[PDB]
Amino acid sequence: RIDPSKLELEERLVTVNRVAKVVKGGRRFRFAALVVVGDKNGHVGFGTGKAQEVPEAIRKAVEDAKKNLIEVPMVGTTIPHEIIGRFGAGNILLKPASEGTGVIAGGPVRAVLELAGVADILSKSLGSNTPINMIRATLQGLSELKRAEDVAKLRGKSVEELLG
RNA sequence: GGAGAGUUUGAUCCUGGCUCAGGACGAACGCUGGCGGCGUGCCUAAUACAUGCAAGUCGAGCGGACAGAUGGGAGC
Repeated sequence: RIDPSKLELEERLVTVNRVAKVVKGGRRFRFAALVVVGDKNGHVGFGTGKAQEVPEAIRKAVEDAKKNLIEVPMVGTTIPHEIIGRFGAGNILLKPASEGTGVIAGGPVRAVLELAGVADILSKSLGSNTPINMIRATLQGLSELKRAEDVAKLRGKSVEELLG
């Protein structure tokens, strides 16, 4: 479901772009921030915010990021299975890793996976490197993940009839 | 066992090349320089080389030699 946002959230930002609109007078600027928000227990989200200022943009981005939250399975502090998330010419593979590796990821992917609470990720972006579409690609790859308990419940099966 | 970033625009998303962050040398150059261990050290002209050595040995295969004096005598 929609994750109700009443938690403690850490809310760090990826980028603020300076973003123009041409009028009869000339260029009129705004600041478009996108901020990733989530506790490190499995709830992530991100949001965009636009204003004339930097801090109001970060305000609106943190609000819209708290609105849309997603869940991620944290099976053994990793992800359950390797997946490619592909939101619109941003394609990012995610492998589970062993317990020592640390989050191996680039900047906004690293922000999603650190604010997810997932600790051991092999990952790589195989597409364009805008932060917005890469964050959408990561959360596409984390929405399509599957729990072994839930897939065992899906196949009319038991967990040990899957895991061995 | 797998990290990306800058740059086409007034602003943006893609495509797209270019550029960077890494590890390596039989490396060289520049600045600098303490030792020890272990390794390596003409990549070029298979260009030309003074000098010194780098393949000799067996007298239990052989003939002749050179010394040598165990005793033997020789001239003062």
